[PDB]
Amino acid sequence: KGMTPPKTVNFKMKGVADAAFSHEFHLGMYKCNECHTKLFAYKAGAKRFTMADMDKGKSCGACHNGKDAFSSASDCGKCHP
Ligand code: HEC
Ligand code: HEC
Ligand code: HEC
Repeated sequence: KGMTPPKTVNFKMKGVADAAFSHEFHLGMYKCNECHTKLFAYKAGAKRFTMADMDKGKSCGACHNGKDAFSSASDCGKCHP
């Protein structure tokens, strides 16, 4: 609650399995300001992005571009368990 990062943030959607983001994992390499507010709001579901947006470097795609981290264009299961 509040400004505390949830261990896991879920993204609901139809068709594909919901996506999941782990603060626990990412906090092992990044500080809050490396993602907030430039990439994400300090509020879940405030702004929704698509896989296409990620392909353009937005949302998860800002890092999951095949160079900084595994591409968001593949490995669907990694983020949609
Ligand atoms: C990028 C790798 C992140 C880092 C580093 C941190 N956060 Fe985060 N946070 C991130 C995402 C992808 C999301 C989900 C956004 C969405 O569209 O749903 C979040 C969300 C939060 C929230 C809101 C949670 C909620 O409303 O239930 C908070 C309060 C939050 N994050 C806090 C936070 C803090 C304080 C961090 C440093 C310890 C931190 N996050 C790092 C991505 C990333
Ligand atoms: C983590 C780096 C991801 C990978 C790899 C894939 N997806 Fe994803 N997807 C992810 C998130 C966090 C979200 C929600 C973002 C938000 O702000 O709501 C999504 C969303 C989708 C959606 C809905 C939007 C759209 O593009 O139509 C679908 C249908 C979806 N994702 C499918 C999908 C498939 C099939 C993937 C492999 C080719 C894939 N995603 C990978 C995070 C990540
Ligand atoms: C850069 C600031 C990142 C943002 C924004 C997001 N992720 Fe990430 N993620 C990043 C790195 C450098 C790594 C490690 C290297 C690699 O390629 O794996 C990761 C890893 C993940 C993982 C796997 C975790 C594990 O158990 O090994 C997942 C499933 C993942 N990232 C998902 C994810 C989603 C859904 C994001 C958008 C909401 C997201 N990441 C943003 C760097 C960054």
